[PDB]
Amino acid sequence: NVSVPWGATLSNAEHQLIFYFLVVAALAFVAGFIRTYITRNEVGSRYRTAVSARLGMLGVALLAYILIIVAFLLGYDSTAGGWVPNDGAINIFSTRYIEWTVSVPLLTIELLAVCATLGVQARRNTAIAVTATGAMIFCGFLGAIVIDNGTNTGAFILWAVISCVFWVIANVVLIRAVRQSLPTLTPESHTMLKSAAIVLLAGWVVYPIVYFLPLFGASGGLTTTILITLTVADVIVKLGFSTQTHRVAKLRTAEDVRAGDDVHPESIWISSVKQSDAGLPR
Amino acid sequence: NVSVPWGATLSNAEHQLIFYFLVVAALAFVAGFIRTYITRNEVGSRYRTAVSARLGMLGVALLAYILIIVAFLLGYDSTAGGWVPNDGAINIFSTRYIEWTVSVPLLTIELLAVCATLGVQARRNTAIAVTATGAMIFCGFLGAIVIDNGTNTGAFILWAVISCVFWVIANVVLIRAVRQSLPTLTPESHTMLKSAAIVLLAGWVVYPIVYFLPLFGASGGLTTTILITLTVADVIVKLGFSTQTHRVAKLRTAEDVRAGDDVHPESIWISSVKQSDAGLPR
Amino acid sequence: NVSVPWGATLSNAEHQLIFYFLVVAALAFVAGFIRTYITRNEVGSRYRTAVSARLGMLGVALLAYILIIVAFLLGYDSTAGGWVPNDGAINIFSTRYIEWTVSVPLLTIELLAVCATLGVQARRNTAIAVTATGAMIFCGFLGAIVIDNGTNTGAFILWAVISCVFWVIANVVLIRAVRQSLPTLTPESHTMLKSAAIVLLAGWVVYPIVYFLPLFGASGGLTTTILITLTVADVIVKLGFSTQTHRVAKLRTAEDVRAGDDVHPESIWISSVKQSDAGLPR
Amino acid sequence: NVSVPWGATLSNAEHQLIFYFLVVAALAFVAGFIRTYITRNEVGSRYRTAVSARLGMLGVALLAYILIIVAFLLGYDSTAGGWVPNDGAINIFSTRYIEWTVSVPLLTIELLAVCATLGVQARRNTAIAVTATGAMIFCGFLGAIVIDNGTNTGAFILWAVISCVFWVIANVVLIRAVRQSLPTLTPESHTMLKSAAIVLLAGWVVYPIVYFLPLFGASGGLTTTILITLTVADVIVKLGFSTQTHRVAKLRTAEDVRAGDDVHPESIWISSVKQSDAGLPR
Amino acid sequence: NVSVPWGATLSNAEHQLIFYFLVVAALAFVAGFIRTYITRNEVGSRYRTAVSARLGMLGVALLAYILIIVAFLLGYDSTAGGWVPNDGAINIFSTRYIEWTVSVPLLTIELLAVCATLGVQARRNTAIAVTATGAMIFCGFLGAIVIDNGTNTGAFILWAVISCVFWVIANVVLIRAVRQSLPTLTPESHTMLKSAAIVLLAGWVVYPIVYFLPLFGASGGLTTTILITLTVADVIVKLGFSTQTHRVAKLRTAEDVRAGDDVHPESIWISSVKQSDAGLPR
Ligand SMILES: *C\C=C(C)/C=C/C=C(C)/C=C/C1=C(C)CCCC1(C)C
Ligand SMILES: *C\C=C(C)/C=C/C=C(C)/C=C/C1=C(C)CCCC1(C)C
Ligand SMILES: *C\C=C(C)/C=C/C=C(C)/C=C/C1=C(C)CCCC1(C)C
Ligand SMILES: *C\C=C(C)/C=C/C=C(C)/C=C/C1=C(C)CCCC1(C)C
Ligand SMILES: *C\C=C(C)/C=C/C=C(C)/C=C/C1=C(C)CCCC1(C)C
Repeated sequence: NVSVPWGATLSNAEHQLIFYFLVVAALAFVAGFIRTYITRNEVGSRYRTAVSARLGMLGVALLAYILIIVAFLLGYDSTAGGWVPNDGAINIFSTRYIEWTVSVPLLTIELLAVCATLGVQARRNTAIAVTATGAMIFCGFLGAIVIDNGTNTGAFILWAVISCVFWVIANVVLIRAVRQSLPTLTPESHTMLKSAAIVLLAGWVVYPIVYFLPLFGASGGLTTTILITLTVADVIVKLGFSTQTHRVAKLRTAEDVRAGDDVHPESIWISSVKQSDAGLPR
Repeated sequence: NVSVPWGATLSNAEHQLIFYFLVVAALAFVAGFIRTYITRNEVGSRYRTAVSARLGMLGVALLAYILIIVAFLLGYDSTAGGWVPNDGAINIFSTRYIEWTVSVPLLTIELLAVCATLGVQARRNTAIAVTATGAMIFCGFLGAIVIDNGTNTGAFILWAVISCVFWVIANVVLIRAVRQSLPTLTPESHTMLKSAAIVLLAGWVVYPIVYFLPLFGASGGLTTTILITLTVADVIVKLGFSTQTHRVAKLRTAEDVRAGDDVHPESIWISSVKQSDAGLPR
Repeated sequence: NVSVPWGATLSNAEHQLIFYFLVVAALAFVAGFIRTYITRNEVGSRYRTAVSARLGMLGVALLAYILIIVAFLLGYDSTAGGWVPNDGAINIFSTRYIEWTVSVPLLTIELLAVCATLGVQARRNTAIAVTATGAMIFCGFLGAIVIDNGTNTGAFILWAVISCVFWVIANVVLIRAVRQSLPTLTPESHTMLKSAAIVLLAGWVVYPIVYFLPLFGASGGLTTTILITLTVADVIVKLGFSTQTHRVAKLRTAEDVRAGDDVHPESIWISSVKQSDAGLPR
Repeated sequence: NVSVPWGATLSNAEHQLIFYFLVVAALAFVAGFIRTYITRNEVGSRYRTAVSARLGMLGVALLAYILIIVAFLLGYDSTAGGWVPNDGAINIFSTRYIEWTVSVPLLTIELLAVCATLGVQARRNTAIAVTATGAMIFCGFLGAIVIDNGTNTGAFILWAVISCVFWVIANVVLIRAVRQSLPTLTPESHTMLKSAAIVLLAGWVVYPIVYFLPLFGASGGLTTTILITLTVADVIVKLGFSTQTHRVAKLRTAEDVRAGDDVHPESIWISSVKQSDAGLPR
Repeated sequence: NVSVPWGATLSNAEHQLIFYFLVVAALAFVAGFIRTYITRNEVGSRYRTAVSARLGMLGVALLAYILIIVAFLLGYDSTAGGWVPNDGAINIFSTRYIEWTVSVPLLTIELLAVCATLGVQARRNTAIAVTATGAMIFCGFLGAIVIDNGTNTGAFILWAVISCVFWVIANVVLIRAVRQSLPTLTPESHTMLKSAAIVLLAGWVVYPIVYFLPLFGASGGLTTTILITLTVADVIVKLGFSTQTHRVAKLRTAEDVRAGDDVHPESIWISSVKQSDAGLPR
């Protein structure tokens, strides 16, 4: 059966670890937001979407993680028997689905931004991906939170299945876009995009796995394993992979500048190598 | 007869779904605000008003949606019989009228900003539209919230009628402005404006319809349908259509640059096609 | 006698209307703040003071209106007999005097910024105006709030009289500055300043009138009329007239650019007419 | 004996006046912060420290004054016998010492920034001044707040004496720096610095005087006089004198530009006279 | 044996001093954040990482210190017997470990940013350092907070030992990077980096020492000594040493500009000496 994670009483260790990771995440996102803002003009206007998506995703994550922290502080009470969940502990689990609903479509927008697609294909791509990913999150939220208060095993499973269909649709769309890109890019750029895609699409699998952990039992330790693992995953994907597309966009900006297709006000540096020189509109 | 939406007790599913959409909206607006800010200089000084209106509308929406979220958390209490409305549940419904009062006039300002009107006509247009739209919202607020606490069917209806007159005035003004524009623009620009207008003016109809749903009865289902539908509509219109005028303004900037009427510091890209090159004041 | 406004019990309609206007104001100011910030570089460095004053005034208004909203939510308690003022309701009335104390001197700074005055006269002007206006607000605050808790009719009147002397001093100073300007400006600029002054100085009269309403009796109606009217006045003067000086400053920037006295990085547009072209320091 | 200021019960007038000045200060600082930010690029990179110090000081003041306002609202309760101090009223007095601890060293940094000192002397100057001033504040905090809860007359006095030694050290350092500057500046610049120093160093005396007013007795009148006087002093020194160094820095920037030692992207204006023209790096 | 710091009752002096330092820190960080932001463009794009890391670290510190202040206000209750720790007092100690978890890896990123390393070595360096330092903090958090609620002496010690291994790894990595840099830099730059490294790595020792103070007993004195000393250390290292790398980055920018390897829009000043002139992309 499904044993909802927010039913469990947390040990002190457990409650302490959760607060640590939750706040470390929020602070890492603040740092990431600052970095992304300070470096927004390393990218040409042609790829500004990549930058905006990413800065958006980091802002969203930062706010969502503030809510999660509030929900956590207002969701358990120390009672000699550790910390006992109140009726707002479900909101620690809900807010995360909230956050993914915005953030994951932003990720698709970012990745498509640095691909080589034009016109209808590019608008079709962005429509299907943003749709399929928000649907994928919402189906999850249905199974895990909304129907029967999380407790209906058949709902819980069936909605995860539906969710997995939207997950395959999103991937196919993205994977195809990245692989219609690669023929038109330069070796260095081809490589960079291929690698960014993989990094950006591979760690999605974590989420579905964590989703099904409520099936193996209910414990404060299982709850801590769920909340922590999701927090780490979010930091790795949103923060850790926040520079993959930035490097792609920078190396693309620089190639345009070297081809005389554009100019850029400052030199561009990637891995401490100069990619392009500063130049003025001539 | 009118059954006010804030009278109904919400199931857990219902209360969970509402919080989801409300917060997803707030987070989508934060993302939108960041995008609009990061891309404010893609537009020439001639059309900066379009940008400011839009960035204003997104900032307003973001704050309004924070209030709505507060009002929601402070408006229902879990009581075994789901969530029971308290005396601040009306403020969940009131805050939205508040938000439209600023946001809808901002929308009119934005659309007129990218039209081809000069002098008195342009000042008359903006005066009538900003007036007619704020009046339209306020009449709504009267019928639905203020008179008799929402419960007077004849008020509720009569004020919606008055509201619909201000709605026709606004449309006529706007529609005429857009159609005095189109003769002077270029094919590509003509098309773009025509389409932006339609997108921007068509989904207004949703609001009046939702307004009259408190007449079909009272339920937490119905209450939930109301709050969600309004949230989706807001996201579609404020966020979804936040780029229509931006593209119009960009393509207008670029045409000036190509005509030698202006210069722009960076190249302009629309749908991954280069519209204009960067240039310096010569 | 004086019947203090914060003594009255508010109907539900009344309490609803007040919250509407108060929050609509705050949101309008957020929009205004964003506009003013986004357009700060339409003005040359010579007139940057106008811009800073205005952006300051809008920031102040936005914060003050947040306080007023708090004070309102924490100042009346629903009790079957509508909303009954607690002992913090006075703070709804006090915060507004607070706000004017900063905002009105900012207005004088803004208007003098776009006048044609040099050296001692300009420093004397700004000193007398900023003094006379802050004094004018403080005398008001004395009569209405501080002495006898607002209830002393002779105080209430006598301090309003004193306040009116500082009001005449401020006007004389300002009016003379604007009329020593006009001889040195261009027709187009002369006209623009004259008009901005009138708009900026005419709606001051509202405030003194509203000030003496507590003398015609006490009612929640009267209390509501007071709070709303002040809110509308603030929006009209701070937001509505936030572009008068901006246009003046823009047309002055542009005239310098056309005379070859300065350069400006971007073209300047006023009412959809181009005033000056972009240019580089030569 | 010392009668601590936070022991006194405040009349309604008194409590009203205090809240007025405290919030007027916070709002004035917001305005000042906005001005300083909007005008940060009127100064060359050579004197950017002056700007950063000042913008820092205004940000600090704004936050400190928000705390003081909180502390005030949470420090007295209306009890028929006016407002009666709780055991957090001391924090109204403590927060101010907190604020000076950052702000006064920032002031020294700002003033030294616009002086003509190089190498060791400049690093020695900044070290002694920042040290002596933070020490001066902390000694004050000891005598007034920490030892014996403020109530030890001999502590109170002895720590103020120590504090006055650090005050003389700071002045000597600063005064000497300003007077080793003046021989190397231009008449116009010499004059400007001399005047800025005097303005910046003269109103320090207020603070020590107010410090000893708890020795003349205890009253809500006296308590009110203390809190208001400190608030006015802060506004005069932090806000009122926030442009003295800015003018100094601007006139220094402009002189470099006129000497061909630097360039500046925009013209520089001081008192409505043009000081330097815009120019590009040649 | 370990006597947890959050067990002790604080005298009034003690509670007053702690609040002072905690808030002085937060305010110093706000000032630092403003400085770093205002001066972000003194550094070339090649070394922007240094700037972003530092601005990130200061933003993180500012938020962390706000939490610590909250935790403090909500962690002790005045009970005639001074201030008595409640059960959130542990969170005053926990939040600091939280803060170091982000901030210390940011410090390593900053220092490596201004070193002369390319390709794999630079990516290996940053990976090991960011890992080793976050591990070092987390091991600390285990021993001090999580296991046995802080009270297990053998845990407390053993985890500090493990922590010290990660501390040696981090240092070796960093020290080697800085000393593979120095052969390729200029005298002036070599010197500057060597000095920045020492300053940046030397005051790490404080933290481990303070960590083992809970072993010398329990007291409010000892508790106070701990919290203050950590606060001062943080201010010295995060704020005090926030300019070391900035100077390094500036002098490196300037050397590139003098070599004709880059251009920089503004002149660069270090210690009131001009390092490079402004220039345009040629
Ligand atoms: C914050 C960033 C990311 C990439 C979060 C991703 C979330 C998913 C990939 C969720 C997928 C789900 C599936 C496919 C099936 C079970 C329900 C889930 C929503 C967890
Ligand atoms: C937030 C964006 C938009 C466009 C909101 C629009 C609101 C309306 C178009 C409201 C119209 C009304 C009418 C015409 C009649 C009933 C009362 C309403 C206020 C709902
Ligand atoms: C927020 C903007 C404005 C211009 C507010 C203005 C306030 C006044 C002009 C107040 C004037 C007063 C007078 C002359 C006499 C009675 C007391 C008052 C303060 C209301
Ligand atoms: C916020 C700005 C300023 C300049 C505040 C200044 C504070 C002082 C100059 C304080 C001086 C003190 C002395 C010399 C002796 C008594 C203790 C004091 C801290 C009040
Ligand atoms: C906020 C800035 C800094 C540099 C903080 C540094 C923290 C450490 C160097 C901590 C080291 C530890 C060790 C090596 C052993 C005991 C556990 C500690 C985490 C305190």
